Formats: sequence, C-alpha cells, structure tokens
Amino acid sequence: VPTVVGIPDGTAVIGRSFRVSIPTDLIASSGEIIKVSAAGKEALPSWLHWDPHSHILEGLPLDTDKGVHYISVSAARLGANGSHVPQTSSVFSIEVYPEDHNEPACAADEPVTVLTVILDADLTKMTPKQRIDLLNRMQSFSEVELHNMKLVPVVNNRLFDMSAFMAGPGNAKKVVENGALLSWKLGCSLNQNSVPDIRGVETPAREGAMSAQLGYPVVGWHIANKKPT
Repeated sequence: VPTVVGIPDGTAVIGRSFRVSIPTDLIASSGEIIKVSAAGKEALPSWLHWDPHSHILEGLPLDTDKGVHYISVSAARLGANGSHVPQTSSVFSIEVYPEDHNEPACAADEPVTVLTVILDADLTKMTPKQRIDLLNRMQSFSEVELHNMKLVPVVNNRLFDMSAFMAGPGNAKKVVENGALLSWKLGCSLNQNSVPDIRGVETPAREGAMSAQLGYPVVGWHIANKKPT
C-alpha cells in the first residue's frame, strides 16, 4: 500500500541564502534512488543545488530567478537490468521574492546601516554552491551568520556608493568582472561614532587576507545608511 508524502512550499529572497531539508527517509524506503529536479526536467533550477548525503536543497537566487519554482522529489527502484523504475514523486514549490529590504528590524522611516564589500566576481558565472561558499567564507569577517548576509550583482557598473560615510580599499588594482556586492546590517541610523569596531573588515580587506579567504579579489568596502524598505 503506497505512501504519499507531501512537502510544504517554501520561500526564498533574491540575494539571500536558501536552505531546506528534504524528508528522503520518508520518500525512499528500501534503498531507492532519489532524484531532485525542477518538475518536468532532469536538472534543478540554476540557483539550486541538491546535496544527497545531507538531504539539503540549498541555493542563492538572482534577479532572474524571481517567481515560482516547482521541485520534484522522486524515488526510483534500480532494476536488475539497470533501469530506473519510478516509484513515487512528491512536488512542492518555492517562490523567490524580490527584496530583503536589507533586513535579516529598524523602525519605520529609520535608515538601515549597511556594510557592503565589493568583490571582483560575477555571480551569474558562479554555481549555487559557489555562491553559498562565498557567503560562508565571509562569516569570519562579518560576524554575521550566512543566512543574514546579502549577495547581489553590481548594477550599471557602479563600484562605489557616494553616500557612504566610511569606506576603504581592498586588494584589487583592476576589476575584471561585473562585480558583486556582499553586504550585511550593522544597525539602525548609525553614524561614524556608533558604528561597531570594523578593523576586522578594513584591515584584512586592504592587506589581502580577506580576498585570500573569500576566493575573490576585494575592490573595497563601505558603510552607508539606506532608506527603509
């Protein structure tokens, strides 16, 4: 008598890490083969990665991933002739939303103080796991958890923010790629005198230790107050 497993729908935010556990032990009895894909395709959406050993589906969506993604979790039996005999399939969806509003909140009308690191990188050339690994490797410096950092592409080729009230240089002398912005929240309506200690960002950025850990050149960093939502 076959068992039916429903998986709940999820949500993701452009430029924020996405991570969910998939209940494979419920779906695959009797040593069956699990496949996780976009529904009706063999591959996942470009922003997702499936880790079969931890049972984790994870990703980092870009602007072009906005919208609903249906995900099929299937179990197949391997036949004596090597064929995969499908047994069951469970489909859920993930809706990618456009904006995290710079919030992992601040009062309304209260600007959010954001620290941004500008990287010589092109996120559209990076796999989902590479995007997550880059966020992981920033944790030593930000002291913010992976899921509370934001990672998005540079737009209109702007490698600077003229509203920033603190900033400094990285190790890069040239910028070869389009650029990526890796940012996090410091607080609400801060100024130079209430910003926390940032020597653990600014010194490794300038000396090259941050780029050596992240795997990408650092163009610079800045701190600026961003309009709410």
